[PDB]
Amino acid sequence: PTIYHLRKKLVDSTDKADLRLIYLALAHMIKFRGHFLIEGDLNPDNSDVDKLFIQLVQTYNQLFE
DNA sequence: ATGAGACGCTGGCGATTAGCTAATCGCCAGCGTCTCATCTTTATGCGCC
Repeated sequence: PTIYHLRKKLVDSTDKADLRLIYLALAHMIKFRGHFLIEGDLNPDNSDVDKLFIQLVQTYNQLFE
């Protein structure tokens, strides 16, 4: 129904899909790339505020007694 | 040694037939961001030919 279904499908599955669909996904990504405001790369960690915030509190507690 | 010259309802209707700018007012107008640097310039504050 959307392009993101094909996106998620091609991202997860490692099966040989049609070349036109692969082209559509890649060209759609290029046509709407995103901002370059954040330097480096954000590898998908916990992806939740809770876990990383707990880690933050852990670092703050071990840093300052 | 005879046989030409002298020429109409229109105007006033209807009724087709055909064709055209203009005056009044309302609507409604591509726009969204960020980064980066870059220079200026201003308010105040300090010096005598």
